[PDB]
Amino acid sequence: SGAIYVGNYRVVNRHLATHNDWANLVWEDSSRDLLVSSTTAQGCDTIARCDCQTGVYYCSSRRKHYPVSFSKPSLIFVEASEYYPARYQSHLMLAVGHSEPGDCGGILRCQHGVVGIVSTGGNGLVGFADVRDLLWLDE
Ligand SMILES: NC(=O)[C@H]1CCCN(C(=O)Nc2cccc3c2SCCC3)C1
Ligand SMILES: [Zn+2]
Repeated sequence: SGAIYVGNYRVVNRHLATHNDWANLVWEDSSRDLLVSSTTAQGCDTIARCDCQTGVYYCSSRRKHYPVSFSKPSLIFVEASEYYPARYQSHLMLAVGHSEPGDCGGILRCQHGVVGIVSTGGNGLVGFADVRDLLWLDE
């Protein structure tokens, strides 16, 4: 679990969105596993606007942060799960690192701010949904 809180927005994994997220929906994209909802409070985070390929992410299944080298946002095949049919997920970045199903929502950050959130994983890999191209989150 986890979310990004920026301005009057809450960014979460679309497959983990609550009834309240859907009732206050701003934007969602099943191909990116992202959903953004509106909030009444201002929130704590800032978004990176950069091309970093190294950063640090929070891994809830180890209660620890780990440094990672990650690929550029791209279209990657993701096997069927209880949440989605087999499909290509877009704007996804892979890295070698530990992750388990409940780790989705963990934040990836570089020196410039929040880069994205944990969205996929398995066998010593961890996939992050990029948020750096969503320029409207800052206004
Ligand atoms: N973005 C998606 O389509 C996700 C939706 C939730 C289920 N999917 C996962 O990749 N879950 C997951 C996360 C982290 C680690 C492991 C897993 S499943 C296998 C064991 C490792 C696909
Ligand atoms: Zn950066």
